[PDB]
Amino acid sequence: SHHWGYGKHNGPEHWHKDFPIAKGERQSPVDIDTHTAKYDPSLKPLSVSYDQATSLRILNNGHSFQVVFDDSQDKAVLKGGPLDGTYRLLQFHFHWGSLDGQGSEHTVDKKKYAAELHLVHWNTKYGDVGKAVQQPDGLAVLGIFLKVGSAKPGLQKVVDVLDSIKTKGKSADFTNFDPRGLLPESLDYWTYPGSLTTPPLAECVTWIVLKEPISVSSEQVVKFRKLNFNGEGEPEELMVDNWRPAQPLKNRQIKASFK
Ligand SMILES: [Zn+2]
Repeated sequence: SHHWGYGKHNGPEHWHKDFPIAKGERQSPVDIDTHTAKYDPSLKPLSVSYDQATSLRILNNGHSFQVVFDDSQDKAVLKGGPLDGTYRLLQFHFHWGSLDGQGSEHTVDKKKYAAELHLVHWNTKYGDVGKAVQQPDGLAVLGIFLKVGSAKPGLQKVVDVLDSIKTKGKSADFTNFDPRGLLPESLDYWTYPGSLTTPPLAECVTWIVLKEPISVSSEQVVKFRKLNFNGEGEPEELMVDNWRPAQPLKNRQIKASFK
């Protein structure tokens, strides 16, 4: 135990000691009970504007890998849906399992998906992400489920560089990556107020979870599972099962954009 992770001695059941908000009133992820979520005709269609996105780097950050974007202008922005104002894309990352029957953070009628993609955006009215994480409407995370079947062609560029970032601290140039290639057809979604799913567990996120999963191939997710939690020179621990389980809903309402 010590610095946080996903292991027996430092995983999700330990996080509350360093981050007491772990037991807070609006923690994430949650189970999405599809029959209880209420269709809200007042919600808007989600506006996902990624045409001008500028990817920078790909990084193994010890807990996942992330692709980072230039967020110094309104290039790649999320608006509409449940959101007021404009949210800039900062990065995306994934959570995944050791086997295909677990890996997602959100669940749908208790179903776990093989993985979950998070595209993290911050509200421009707070000026920078560090300020945004201190606000209840600071961040919008677009969550997308992954199931195993056919390959996702738009993911392959990511998959093919993972061998260059095997261990914690490694990064690589990752320019000209188009995150539109990671999106499903439909933008139908569920939304609720929640939190970051990792330390610091800040209660600053409007969650937007797409109903339609993307399909990835077994070869694609196998390459995720070859990443290491450990740094180079340390005992090899596969980066798998880097997901937080569902947390209590606590009288929050999950709303559906669709009937
Ligand atoms: Zn995440």
